[PDB]
Amino acid sequence: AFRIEKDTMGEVQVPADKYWAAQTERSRNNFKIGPAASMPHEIIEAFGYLKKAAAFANTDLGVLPAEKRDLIGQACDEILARKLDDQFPLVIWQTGSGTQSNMNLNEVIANRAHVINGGKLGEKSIIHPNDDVNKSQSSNDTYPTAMHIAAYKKVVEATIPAVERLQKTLAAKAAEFKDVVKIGRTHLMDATPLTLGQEFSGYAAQLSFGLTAIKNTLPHLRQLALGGTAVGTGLNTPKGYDVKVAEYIAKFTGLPFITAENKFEALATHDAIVETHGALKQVAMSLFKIANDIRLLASGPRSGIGEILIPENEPGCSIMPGKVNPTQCEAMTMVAAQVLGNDTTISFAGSQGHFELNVFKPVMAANFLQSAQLIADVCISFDEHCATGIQPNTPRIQHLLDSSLMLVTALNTHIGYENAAKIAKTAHKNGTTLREEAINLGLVSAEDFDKWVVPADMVGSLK
Amino acid sequence: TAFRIEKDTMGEVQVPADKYWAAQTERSRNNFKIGPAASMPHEIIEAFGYLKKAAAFANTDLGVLPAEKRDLIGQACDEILARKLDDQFPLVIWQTGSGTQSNMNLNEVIANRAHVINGGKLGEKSIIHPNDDVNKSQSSNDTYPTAMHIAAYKKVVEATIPAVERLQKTLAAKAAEFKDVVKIGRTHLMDATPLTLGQEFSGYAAQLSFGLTAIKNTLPHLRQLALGGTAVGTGLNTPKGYDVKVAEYIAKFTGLPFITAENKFEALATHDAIVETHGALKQVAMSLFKIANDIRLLASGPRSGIGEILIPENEPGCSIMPGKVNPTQCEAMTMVAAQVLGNDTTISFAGSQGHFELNVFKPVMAANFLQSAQLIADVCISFDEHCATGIQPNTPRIQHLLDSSLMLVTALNTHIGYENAAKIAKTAHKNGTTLREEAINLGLVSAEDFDKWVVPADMVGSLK
Amino acid sequence: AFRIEKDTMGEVQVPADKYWAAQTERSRNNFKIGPAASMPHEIIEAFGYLKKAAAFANTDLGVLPAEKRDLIGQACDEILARKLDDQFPLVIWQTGSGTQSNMNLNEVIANRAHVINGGKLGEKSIIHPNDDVNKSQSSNDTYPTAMHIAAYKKVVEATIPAVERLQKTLAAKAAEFKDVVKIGRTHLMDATPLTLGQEFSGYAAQLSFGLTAIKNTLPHLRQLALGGTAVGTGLNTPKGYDVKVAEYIAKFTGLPFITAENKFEALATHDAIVETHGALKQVAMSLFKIANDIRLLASGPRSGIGEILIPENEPGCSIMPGKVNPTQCEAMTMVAAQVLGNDTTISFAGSQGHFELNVFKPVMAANFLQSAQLIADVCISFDEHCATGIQPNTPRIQHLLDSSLMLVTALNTHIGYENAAKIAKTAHKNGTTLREEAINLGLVSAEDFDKWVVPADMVG
Amino acid sequence: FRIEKDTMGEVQVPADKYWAAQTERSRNNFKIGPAASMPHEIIEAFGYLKKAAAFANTDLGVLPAEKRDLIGQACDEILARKLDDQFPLVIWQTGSGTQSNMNLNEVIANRAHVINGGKLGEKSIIHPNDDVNKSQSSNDTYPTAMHIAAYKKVVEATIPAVERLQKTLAAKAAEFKDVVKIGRTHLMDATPLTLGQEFSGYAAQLSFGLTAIKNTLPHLRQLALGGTAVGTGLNTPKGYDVKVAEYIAKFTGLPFITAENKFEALATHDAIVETHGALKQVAMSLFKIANDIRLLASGPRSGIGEILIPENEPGCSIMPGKVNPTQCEAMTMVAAQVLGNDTTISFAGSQGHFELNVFKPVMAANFLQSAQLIADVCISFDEHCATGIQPNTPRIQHLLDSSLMLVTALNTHIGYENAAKIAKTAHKNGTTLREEAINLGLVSAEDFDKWVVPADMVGSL
Ligand SMILES: O=C(O)/C=C/C(=O)O
Ligand SMILES: O=C(O)/C=C/C(=O)O
Ligand SMILES: O=C(O)/C=C/C(=O)O
Ligand SMILES: O=C(O)/C=C/C(=O)O
Repeated sequence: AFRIEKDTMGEVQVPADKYWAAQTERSRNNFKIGPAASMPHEIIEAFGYLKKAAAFANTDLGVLPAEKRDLIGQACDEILARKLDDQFPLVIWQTGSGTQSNMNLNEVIANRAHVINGGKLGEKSIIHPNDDVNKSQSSNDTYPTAMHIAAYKKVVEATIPAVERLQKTLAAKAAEFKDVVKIGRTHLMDATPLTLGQEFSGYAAQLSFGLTAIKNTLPHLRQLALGGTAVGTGLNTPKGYDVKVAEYIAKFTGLPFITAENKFEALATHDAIVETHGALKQVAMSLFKIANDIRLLASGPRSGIGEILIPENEPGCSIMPGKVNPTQCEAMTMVAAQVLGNDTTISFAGSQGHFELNVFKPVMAANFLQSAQLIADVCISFDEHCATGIQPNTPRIQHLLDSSLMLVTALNTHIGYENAAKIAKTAHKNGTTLREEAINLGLVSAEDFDKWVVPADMVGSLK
Repeated sequence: TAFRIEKDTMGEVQVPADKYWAAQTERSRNNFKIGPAASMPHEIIEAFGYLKKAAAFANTDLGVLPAEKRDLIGQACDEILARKLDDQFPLVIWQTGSGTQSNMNLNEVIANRAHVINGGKLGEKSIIHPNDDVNKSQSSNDTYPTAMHIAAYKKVVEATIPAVERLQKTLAAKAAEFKDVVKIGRTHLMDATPLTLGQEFSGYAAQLSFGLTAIKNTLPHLRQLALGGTAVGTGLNTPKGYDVKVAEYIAKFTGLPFITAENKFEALATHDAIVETHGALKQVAMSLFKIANDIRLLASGPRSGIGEILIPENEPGCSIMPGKVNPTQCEAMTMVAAQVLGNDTTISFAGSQGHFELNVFKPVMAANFLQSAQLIADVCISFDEHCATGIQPNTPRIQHLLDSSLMLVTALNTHIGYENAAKIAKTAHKNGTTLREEAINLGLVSAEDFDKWVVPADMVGSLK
Repeated sequence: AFRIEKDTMGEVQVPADKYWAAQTERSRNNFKIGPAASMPHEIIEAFGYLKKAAAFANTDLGVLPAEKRDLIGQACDEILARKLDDQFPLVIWQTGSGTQSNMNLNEVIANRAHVINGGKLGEKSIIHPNDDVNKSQSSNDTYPTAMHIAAYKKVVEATIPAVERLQKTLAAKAAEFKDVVKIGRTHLMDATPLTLGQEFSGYAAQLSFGLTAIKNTLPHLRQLALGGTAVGTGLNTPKGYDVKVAEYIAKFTGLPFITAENKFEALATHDAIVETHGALKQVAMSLFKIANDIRLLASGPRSGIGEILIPENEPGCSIMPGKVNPTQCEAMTMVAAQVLGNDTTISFAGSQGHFELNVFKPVMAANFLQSAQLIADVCISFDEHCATGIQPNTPRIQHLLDSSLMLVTALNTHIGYENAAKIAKTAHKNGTTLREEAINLGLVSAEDFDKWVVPADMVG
Repeated sequence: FRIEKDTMGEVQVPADKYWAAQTERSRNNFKIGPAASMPHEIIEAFGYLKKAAAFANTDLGVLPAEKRDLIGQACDEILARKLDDQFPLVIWQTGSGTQSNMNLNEVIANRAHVINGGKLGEKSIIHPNDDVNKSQSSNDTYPTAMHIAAYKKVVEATIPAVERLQKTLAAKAAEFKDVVKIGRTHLMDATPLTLGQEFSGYAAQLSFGLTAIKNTLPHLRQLALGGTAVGTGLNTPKGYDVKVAEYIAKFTGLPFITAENKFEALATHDAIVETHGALKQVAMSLFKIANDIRLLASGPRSGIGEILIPENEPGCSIMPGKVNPTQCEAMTMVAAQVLGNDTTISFAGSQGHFELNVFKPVMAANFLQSAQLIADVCISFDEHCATGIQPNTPRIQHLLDSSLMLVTALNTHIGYENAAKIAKTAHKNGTTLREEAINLGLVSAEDFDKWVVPADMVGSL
């Protein structure tokens, strides 16, 4: 069942029930690319905030009647309350400006305003999509505004807290394991001792510098395009609109948005998405390493390293009965893989602006949100279902520590490099302990080796 | 909201009473809340349906599974292939790197659904055991990569290759249709020498021809199925010849020419075949990005750009600039190509990351591969129907830009030398005059020789 | 032609005239990968700084005799003054830790120290390559200290000043072209007016945001691993070594280096290299865009955009006589493409640390240093040879501005979107003017059109 | 300095150099990266194609035999490396590589003049544009240099280096076919396979990667030469395109042909994207294999240590006597480079405009570096690690008998849930599989000893 709606290109059959109009319907038919309604919901939600702020600012500045403001603001409250999700059917792989998603907000708000006000769907709306819902605005400033609201909100409300959660667990464990002495590995080969705390303190540190990197990118992402309209000059905006509309969005979201300092930079680039995604990708590579270590540390339990015990959450294996796997770690390394390709896509798209407009906005949008959501979700899962339950395998730690021929490094400042090297290669060649060959080569007394080669004394400076 | 108690080897689990999945699926659903729910691509669940039926038929032919049990497994698999059990697969991509949780989802749903088919009550342990019967002779470690290769191969020969062929042939037809339209070439974006619009479009059609061969070259590796490798590649716990027998049944049920992998260790420890065929997809993506980007430069304007071609005007371009029309079909294609490039970074990185007997990045690789295959398919169809089939020359515009170009003076090279031909062009440039005036004014060429040697239509081929 | 040197593995035939020893020679023969001596000179230089620092630190802490500090320092002063460049033949593609280059420094300092003291090359050195030159150090903490010193020095002495010089030319051009009204383009299609000034003001702002993104990463990049030794613990360092040695690096380099907060993160990762390189790659994607716009605006001169004129530095074409190309633009887009792939390499390698050490140190070092370098060089080349010489093509600009149908956008707040659309659509189909069709459709008086459709008035 | 002149005016050129005005402008105007970074491999390919051009130009009646011989001699001098200091131009030049095309054109013509008994500082008897560049553009020559140089390096260095490693890994799959070890999945103890079988996997990887590379050669052997300015072959004699490709096959000993479509051949580097894709597939495979061999080799006493590898140098300046899998690191580092090289190449591949892709030098440099590094580290790794790999036999047997997942052998006897009871109880009690199978009475001692045999677990029932 259809009704005819009209745009400046003529007549379009629109599903009779649906609040969208001609432009939303053409796009839904002209971009049959991947799954329906793939435009992020976070982008639509952002549009809810800024269309409502546009309306509010336009009335304060004398270009929209209060009557129309309130109908727009109520239809935006419905979008925000998730009452109209079945009214946003457009894909990511549309016009690169996101014009069709902007007109989807505009047509849905106008037709929904009309029915709120007592009219029939398919009657000329009391609210015009272009002249009223879109007054003072372009797809070219509204879509980048939706991008930064969705991006800033997800990064500060989901991603930073989730990464902070895992950072504090990792720092907690580092503290909890400060007196567990273990064997280091460089190049995967037996090395000198460090505490399990020291190992985890490295991991805690990785996310601390990553959190700082992400925070450093927020001043740029807080800047909103809204007011630059078609090309950044703010043609067709009342004076004060850029500052005023950013105060509404700031009031409505609770987040410290400001108007962009250079609206030509804010339309022709998404350098801010590149900037913040770069830092997300810094954290994804640190996360990869941490997850990879932890499965290596848990490997076995009998014929691997097996120096830690991780929580056992599920049957690991359909054929190998009673096998248990570090499945939280695999989740986290696969998210990290995804984030790095997301960064290729964003970097590539960011370089591809032409003149006044970057037209890679949706794909930049979709990839940034997916990275920020997946980092958030996997740090919560990995913290809950792995990191918090990590315990030492004490006897395994103690065996692999004691077997290291490279405890011989404690001897370096006492007998010199070459004499230390003779002891280790003699023990290796002969199949004996350091302590035997140190004594039998006449290079160290039994009491000096017992005093010097003490792993608990090899996890700090001399004294 | 109602519950029953299922058990696995780790303990009891509350499972939604109405659902056909069991304890392990319910564990995964609650333990891997990462991204949207049910993100594991339907093409993989579709592929598992094919391979699980084949497994049961193979196991029955080699006398290790009773026929009655093969029948019940086949009917539940058939209901998965007919899309009647889509609500019974809620597990995400970002699960165990092996896909063990999705393999158990299939096993559990086939077991319980089979139980109910036969007259049993959901909640009861099934006449068909999830591990000992549905999973007989199999591992997550050979089934998941078998599902990846079935889904990958099917999507490439049924969607992707057909779509790219469709667009290639349109660009070939437009090459033939525009063979006599002479236009100006551009190199480094500056005015150059003549070629036909048809020659320009022949570039585009040839790029997709070399694309189609590059992808087809990758199918030999992709048709190969890990099924029978089991846990580590050795085929532990398989009947003699199960590996070949199950590949025959997967080939028989899909209609596609699948074969058992030459080396099950390569088939479990790597997804080199997925890296291989994605690489070809990314080559096609890079070509398509270029063709699309050419078409928007060629149509740009309509007045203050190049504007040498007219494209179909599909929709209002702009909410604030009234009557603007944009190259939206070109923008969708360039945006997909950018996606396919990240996909390739992701797949190549995961592909390097296998350990000993198993690569545990299988879902991320599968998910990225299928998105690439599917988007390339859809955007090529969208672009063929809504842009390429409708492209026509702006003939007045083309002639103006062709007749303007100072580098028609290149045609003088063989007659008067580079150095004299350059004087003509620097003079005609300084003076705002034509090449012919300054070639005659400077006395470097007669009227008769200029007219003889400087024919745009002759400059589209070898010396005549 | 060869003399005998030994390591803990046995005897090696070393070229008799060279200052290196058994380990360098082994490395030279066993890693025949890429062009000879690929380890970047900046890593060697950084090493020159930190080996001197270590020696000076070791003496103030009473574990190295002053006579041996003096010898080691003189050898290091010779490295720093590029006297010893033919004593370093090892490749990037060696051990993942850079152990072999560490020992290259150790052996050449030790041997050079011997000869400075009055001995002869081939005699046992008065200075030990492990016990003295490498006292209190690992390859594990030295080679990251080398990377950070080289990477910091390059970014603050080369990359940032190059990028700052281009930013300022771009900003001068924004003020220079402040009243030059041109047509906007969105989707490559004719749009509404902005000044050439404003357009360049977007460029200047891009590089202002990039400079901020790079500097934000400098606090992490100035942290030095030196003192972590083998695994991060500072095994076999005197107390306060980590902090005394960073101060000497800082004093000798004149750069704000500090001992790392966490030595296990300093050894097990190169997250500082990933952070900073991410910022270099942001700037790189900004420069691509800017360079691609300038070529698009200069395109033609008769069959393109033609809105700017760029310096003409050279014949552009061996067959098309008199043709001239925007060749600086091309160099800058090619660098940008390099830096994106350098970023894939650094990110990927950055993820592949095991336990207490990332053993990708040189591949991360060489990609990093190339990006900092190529971005500094191309920013200087593009500034000198293109950006400072850009001029408007004013006749062409004006032609292209007054042709634009989307000047009609100016009618929106007066006659609405649908009426403005009917004027632009009608003008486009009939090949007539906006003004003509405004009047033919009865929608705007000729007076109102000429008051309302003013390009100079559409620019904010 | 001497004065040389181009169509733009006078240039002071180093008085002794065979290069001229345009080479000298490039040298001064693109001070980007280290000096003379244009790969020598491109210069060599230029020497082959400039000579083949002269040769074809003479047969087709449009260049005098005298001028052919002077260009051929200069070209043979470039080919044999007598003129490497006559090529001072960087990668980071004009994206067409015109300036390097004009470097070849200026050096051939000045060097031809001195052979013919002229002096540097006279116009050459041989015009760099009209004679050495006759029937040519940078637009077709540079992509011809690229393909010749790419194809040559791949078939003469990369493929043989990869096939040599492939051969060793195959020979090790035989050497070790009867050495039973424990497999790991998820880094966790699994079921047996032979160390032969595991190396069979590594051999299979490089076979597939080499096939993938060889599949891309039919594209890469196609030469742009004859397209000239925009792909039309403006100013080429009829047949020039086929005849010059014949001359190039003959000089090189490789089967080059003229490209089927000169527009594809100028406006794209799709053949580089194609072939480098397959280099990249091989590098990710090599990454996995190098990574496996350091994990298997790890220890000696506190890691896996299931293989011994050749000990080629002291591992560590502070950890005395330590020995590292240094060959594995070089290979994994090379692999990291090839991945990022593939990003650069793919980016540049997308960025052609109208009739010409002007990303040519950066595509070329990145391709040739991947092909050279894959070749160098594959020979180094085969010679200094792969050939000398041996099983650590006592260690293999300890780690094999330790795995609780030998219990898998009991699936088809007692079924999934009973097998898991034994492994879980064993894991819980810190006891042995045998102990607990027997202890719970799910298997007799006699049946267990017959049923749980690692050597019987590396094949089908
Ligand atoms: O939709 C807009 O507001 C703008 C579109 C464009 O610049 O084409
Ligand atoms: O689910 C499986 O069959 C295998 C899992 C594993 O190797 O751990
Ligand atoms: O060269 C070093 O000091 C350390 C090397 C290693 O960990 O093996
Ligand atoms: O150098 C050439 O032959 C071509 C250059 C160009 O097309 O501009």
